[PDB]
Parts: sequence; structure tokens; C-alpha cells
Amino acid sequence: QRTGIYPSSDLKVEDGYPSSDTFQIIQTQDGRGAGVRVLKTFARGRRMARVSGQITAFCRLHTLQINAHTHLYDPHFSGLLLHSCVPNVRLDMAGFELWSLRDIAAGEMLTMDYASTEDVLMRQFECHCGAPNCRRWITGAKELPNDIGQALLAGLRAAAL
Amino acid sequence: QRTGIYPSSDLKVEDGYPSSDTFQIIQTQDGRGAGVRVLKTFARGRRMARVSGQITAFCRLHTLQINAHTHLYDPHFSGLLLHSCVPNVRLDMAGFELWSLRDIAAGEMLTMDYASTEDVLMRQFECHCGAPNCRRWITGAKELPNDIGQALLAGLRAAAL
Amino acid sequence: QRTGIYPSSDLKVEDGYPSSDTFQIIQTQDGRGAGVRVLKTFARGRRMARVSGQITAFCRLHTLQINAHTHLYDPHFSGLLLHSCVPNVRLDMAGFELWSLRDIAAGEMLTMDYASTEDVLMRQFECHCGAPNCRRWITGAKELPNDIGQALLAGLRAAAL
Amino acid sequence: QRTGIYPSSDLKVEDGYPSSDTFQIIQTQDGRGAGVRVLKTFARGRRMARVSGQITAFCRLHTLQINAHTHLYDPHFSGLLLHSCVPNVRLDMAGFELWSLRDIAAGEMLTMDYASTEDVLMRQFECHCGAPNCRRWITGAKELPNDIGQALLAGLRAAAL
Ligand SMILES: C[S@@+](CC[C@H](N)C(=O)[O-])C[C@H]1O[C@@H](n2cnc3c(N)ncnc32)[C@H](O)[C@@H]1O
Ligand SMILES: C[S@@+](CC[C@H](N)C(=O)[O-])C[C@H]1O[C@@H](n2cnc3c(N)ncnc32)[C@H](O)[C@@H]1O
Ligand SMILES: C[S@@+](CC[C@H](N)C(=O)[O-])C[C@H]1O[C@@H](n2cnc3c(N)ncnc32)[C@H](O)[C@@H]1O
Ligand SMILES: C[S@@+](CC[C@H](N)C(=O)[O-])C[C@H]1O[C@@H](n2cnc3c(N)ncnc32)[C@H](O)[C@@H]1O
Ligand SMILES: C[S+](C)CC[C@H](N)C(=O)O
Ligand SMILES: C[S+](C)CC[C@H](N)C(=O)O
Ligand SMILES: C[S+](C)CC[C@H](N)C(=O)O
Ligand SMILES: C[S+](C)CC[C@H](N)C(=O)O
Repeated sequence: QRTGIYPSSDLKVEDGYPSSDTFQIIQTQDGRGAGVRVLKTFARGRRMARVSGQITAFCRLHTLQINAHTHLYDPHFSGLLLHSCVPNVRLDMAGFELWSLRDIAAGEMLTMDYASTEDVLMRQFECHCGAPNCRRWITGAKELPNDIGQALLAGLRAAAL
Repeated sequence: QRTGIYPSSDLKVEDGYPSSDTFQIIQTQDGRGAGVRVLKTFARGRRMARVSGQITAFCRLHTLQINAHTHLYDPHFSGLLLHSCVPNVRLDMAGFELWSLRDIAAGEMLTMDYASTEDVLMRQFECHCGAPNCRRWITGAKELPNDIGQALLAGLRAAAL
Repeated sequence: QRTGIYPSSDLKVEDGYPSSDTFQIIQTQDGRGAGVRVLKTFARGRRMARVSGQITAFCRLHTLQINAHTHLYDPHFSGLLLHSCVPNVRLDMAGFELWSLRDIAAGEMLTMDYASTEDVLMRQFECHCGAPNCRRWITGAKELPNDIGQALLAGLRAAAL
Repeated sequence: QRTGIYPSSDLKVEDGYPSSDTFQIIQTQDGRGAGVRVLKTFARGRRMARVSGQITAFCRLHTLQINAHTHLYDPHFSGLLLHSCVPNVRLDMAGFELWSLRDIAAGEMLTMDYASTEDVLMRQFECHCGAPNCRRWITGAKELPNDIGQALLAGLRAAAL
């Protein structure tokens, strides 16, 4: 009865896979590209969706890291989750489920800490999450800012005097 | 240049994904249904293929178990690997790779121990692997033979006197 | 030459295990109990320590979650990491390593998001991390605030008008 | 009431950890060194023990592999499990449990396929398991026989004519 974000028929909304009546991909207007938006309210501590995708050996812009050498290619859903330094969802890559870390109001962008699942990103980027504590430049957890990132961080540091 | 077993274009034979010039699905003639056959010779201790599929929460006839609550739906390749009590390949479900446990000659069926990756099967079955040490009735590692399996095993045990 | 936090001789500082010349357990003075303090400066994106402990099946106050059914009992080091809603370290429970999520100055408390590795805590607690965005009441990622937590969160919500 | 193989008090026999009234380490008399022996009968498909040990980054003679980069140091129990090419137990390294793959009679040596959990061994060895289908020379699943192993395997192959 409910229509799923994932195109595969075997992934059913009645089993927890995301529905287009609950999640929507939209183009942000603040330089973050496209991202997942929630259309209903979620209390903190609830499973918002089961997650799926295709196994691949290679890190890509729309993969998530499963373990040391294996990634999950999901350009329909979890790969379109935007980053925030203060995230409102956790993507559990062992149970393959998305959970609310806080109360999320309908219409809010869904955000994970990319460094919470990823050793290294496909690309580093300057962060537009707006949080009071923005790392400003976003990497994997096991990844040093590259020389562009170090230069931008230094200009911000001088400004901090 | 080489054509892949997996229909997805993103899975390339040049990156280790199986090619139809190396693997073939055939119908066995001894009651094992269809299964994967190798068309080239492989020395023991080599990676024969990278493995892929679709993440799902549910055990199915053509899934393999990833971890406690997550399975890999692969009806094109790894889900068509037949069982043997003396296996010639290992399916590594952390690196998602198939490795030869022994020298395999071209034309041989590829066989894993289903109990080496699976807690519980979608279905139990009487084993036709022919090995001198056949469990005769095949389950997951964490799965008791059901009452059919116990009855067949008992008739075999009486015969053993 | 360097003395290790972990009592076991097989865990050597020269292999990355924490040294008492780099980490110290101290009693906080703001209601967080004891916690790990760093004694040297760490740039973001560096491995600060290898982690170890004892495998156990049971969640405890000083365990960390490895996977769905397995935890790591470590009362010497990683179990004494305090929580923060804006963490400065990530505890990678697959590689068993601690990594700096930001620049950390010598003397700073080390903090992880408990919800980033834990489904459920041994106990919930009101948070004293001070971050502008404190969840105020801390649970596992897959754990609803209990009735004490809901009552405290509601009093805070009324105050927010 | 029951005394545990693991020296730690926190690992209780009442929670499934092995008891010396069920398991015993003995010196084999056929060139396999010491190994774990079972003292009670176990039907196939039962959990014989919970497993534990110390996390370490390094492969050792008495470690078992957890994931790509992490091993479990257990010289009291699971590291003393001998190898067999036709194993009677599976060591589940995700749930950290030992399960019977077949009916095991009291007094039998417990045997796993080392290649079922290990990419690479600390050392390769000629196999004395006696199975009709012995690989004769034992490696990790992702490990080629070294030049000693290749030489011994070739002498056996000539004998096979
Ligand atoms: C695979 S994407 C997620 C979807 C992507 N925005 C898209 O439009 O297809 C990851 C990329 O999104 C952008 N992005 C995500 N979070 C961001 C943030 N907080 N600030 C700026 N850019 C962000 C970055 O360009 C990053 O490399
Ligand atoms: C998903 S299948 C593998 C592919 C399957 N044969 C097919 O034809 O689609 C697993 C099933 O194959 C059959 N099978 C596999 N190995 C077998 C064996 N050694 N002896 C008998 N049947 C076997 C069993 O019916 C088992 O439930
Ligand atoms: C196992 S402990 C870490 C070490 C512990 N403080 C100790 O003193 O042994 C986890 C507990 O520390 C306390 N704690 C950790 N982070 C905290 C925080 N940010 N605010 C308040 N209490 C915290 C809580 O009581 C929580 O249950
Ligand atoms: C860590 S051990 C297990 C305990 C060891 N036997 C001990 O005595 O401490 C692994 C080693 O045991 C021996 N071993 C285990 N299984 C064997 C087998 N089936 N045949 C010959 N040697 C074996 C090998 O020397 C191998 O390197
Ligand atoms: C949520 S996915 C966009 C994050 C990881 C991805 N491999 C990236 O590089 O951004
Ligand atoms: C190699 S797959 C056929 C084995 C596991 C599968 N879920 C089954 O039930 O047979
Ligand atoms: C960093 S450990 C203190 C967090 C998880 C632990 N099991 C707890 O309950 O707090
Ligand atoms: C059961 S443990 C003895 C097997 C793996 C170990 N690291 C070895 O090298 O034999």
C-alpha cells in the first residue's frame, strides 16, 4: 500500500523500509546539494528506517562504510544523507537501520556525522551545517584535512585570534 | 571486455567480480538443483571472486548471512553456491570474497559449508555432497535438525548398527 | 620504555597502546565521575590509541558494544571515556582504535558520543557535557529515555516555552 | 558452583563460559601438541561454550581472527582448539560462541577448520587430522602454502601418480 524509496520490490515499507510518504530528496538552497528530508515527526530513540543498497569494494560519493574493506552503495537513500557536526540521526551500519538521536520535527533535514561511520571520504568539503561547533572542514574520522582544508581552517583560526 | 555474472554495470570483472567466462550456473543431475560451476582451474589459496548483492533484514533461500541481523540477497552468484560437508571454497562474508580452500579443476562444482556462515537456513535438506563424512542432513550451525531430519538421521543410524 | 595504561604486558605502548605519559584517569569536579584526560596535544584526524579489553556477552557500565550480541569490558581505558553530545574523539569498535575528531589541547577530557557505538546503556543519566546542543538526557541510540528522563526533559521543555 | 576454564571471575559457567568439568586441555600423542578435549557428549547444533579473550591488533599462535585488523588472544580455550579438515565444531567469531557441527562423543578432541575464521596463520603446518580428505598442509583461507608446504604437497602428489 505504501510506496518505497528503494526501487526493489523485495524491500517493503511494511517491513520498515523507507516510504516516499515519510522521506523526500530535495535540493538544499545553502550549498549542501541534494539531501534527505523527513516529512513526519519522529521522537528521539526510534527506528526511522531499515537501510539497504548494493555491496561494493570501493568507496564512492554515495557509499557508506560497512567494515574495513566493504562499502554499501546506496544512491537512493542513505548515501543522500547530509552531514552535520551535531547530528540528529545515527546510521547503524551493522544492523543497517537509521535511528533518531533527537526529536526531529517534520520537514527537517536528516543529518549524520560522516566521521561516525567513515574512515575516509570520497571527497572533503567545507561544512554548512551551521552548528555552533562546526569542524568547518569535514573528513573521515581517520583522514587528515588536505591542504585546501588546512588553508581554510588556518584563515578561520587567524580570525579567531 | 569481460562480461560479468552480476547484472550491475558498477561491478566490473577487472575489479574481481565474477565473469561468465569463469563461472556458470548449471542444473545438477543428482538432486541438488542449480549451482555454480567453475570453468577455469584455481590453485588453493586464491581469490576467485569478489561478491555482491542487496542488503536485506530477512533470511531467504538465496541470502547469505552478514552478521546477527543482516543478510545478503544474491540470487545471481553466491546464493547459488551449493553445500558440501567437505567444501572446496570459503565465502568470506566480511571481505565479501570467495576463496579456494583447495585446488579446484575446471568444471568442478563450487561448494561451501553452509554452516560456516549461516546460523539458520531457510530450509533444511538431505545432503547429496557424497563426501565420506556427510552430515547427511544439513542445517545452520546454530540450528537443530527438525523432526524430518531427526527421523532420516535415525534410520541411517540404525543401518550403522 | 613507556608504561602502559593496560596492565597486560602483551599490550605495548610501542604498538600504539595508551601510555600513562599520555593519558590519565581523573575525578571530574562537575558530576561526571571519573574520566580519561589527555596529557599531550593531538591534531584532528590522528590515532590516539589502540584499544583492548576482555570479550563478554553482557552490557556493563564499563563495556563498549562490539556488535549485536558482544561487548568489550575495558575498565582501564575506553570504558572510562566520558560522554559528550559534541564529541572530540571517535572510538572505532571495528578496528579498536581511538581517533581525534578535532584538535584536542593537552589537559582536555576525552569524550565520545555514547550513542555512536551503543544500542542501549547500562544506565541513563542527565548530561553535564555543557555543549550548546546537549540532549540533556543520555541513552543508547536504540533506547528511549525512561520515565525519569522523560520527566526531566519535559521540565526543560516547559522552561523553553 | 562450577569452575571455569577462563581465569577471570567475571566469566561465569552459569552464563555459558566453559567449565573444567566439561572441557580439558590435553597433550595429544600424534604430533598435534596440546588441544581441547570435551568430557561430555554434545548433540549436533548446540552451543557448547561462550568464548572470550583479550583484544589485540596482532596475529599470534593462540589468537583467533575477529575481523580484518583485529584478533582475539585466548590461550586458555579457543586458541587451543586443534585443526581438522573435517571439523566437528564451529567457532562463531561474531557471537563468540562454539557450536557443535556434529554429534560429539565424550572424550573426543574438538576441531575447527582454521581456514573458516583465519585469513593467515601464525605458522603453516602439516596436518595430522586423519580425515579422508586432508588438505595435508594447513594455511589460512587467504594464504598460499609456503615453499615447504608446496614441496611436501608435491611429494604427496607424485605418490598419487
Ligand atoms: C553523497 S553526498 C550526499 C548527497 C549529495 N548532496 C548530493 O547532492 O548528491 C555527500 C556530499 O554532500 C555534500 N554535503 C553533505 N553534507 C554537507 C554539509 N553539511 N555541508 C556542505 N556540504 C555537504 C558534500 O558535497 C559531500 O561531499
Ligand atoms: C539457494 S540454494 C542454492 C541454489 C539452488 N540449488 C537452486 O537450485 O536455486 C540452497 C538449496 O540448494 C539445495 N542444495 C544445496 N546443496 C545441496 C547438497 N549438497 N545436497 C542437496 N541439496 C543441496 C538445497 O535444496 C538447498 O536448500
Ligand atoms: C562507565 S562510565 C565512564 C566512567 C565513570 N564516570 C566512572 O566514574 O567510572 C559512564 C558513566 O559516567 C557518567 N558520565 C559520563 N559522561 C557523562 C556526562 N557527560 N555527564 C554526566 N555524567 C556522565 C555517567 O554516570 C555514566 O553512566
Ligand atoms: C595454537 S595451536 C593450538 C594449540 C597447540 N597445539 C599448542 O599445543 O599450544 C595451533 C598449532 O597446533 C598444531 N596443530 C593444530 N592442529 C593440528 C593438526 N590437525 N595437525 C597437526 N598439527 C596441528 C599446529 O602446530 C598449529 O600451528
Ligand atoms: C552519507 S554518505 C554521503 C557519506 C560517505 C560518502 N562516501 C562520502 O564520501 O561523502
Ligand atoms: C549458499 S546460500 C544457498 C546458503 C544459505 C541460504 N540462506 C539457505 O537457506 O540455503
Ligand atoms: C564509554 S562506556 C562508559 C559507554 C557505554 C557503557 N556500557 C555505559 O553504559 O555507559
Ligand atoms: C584455533 S587458533 C590455533 C588458529 C589460528 C592461530 N592464529 C594459528 O596461527 O594457528
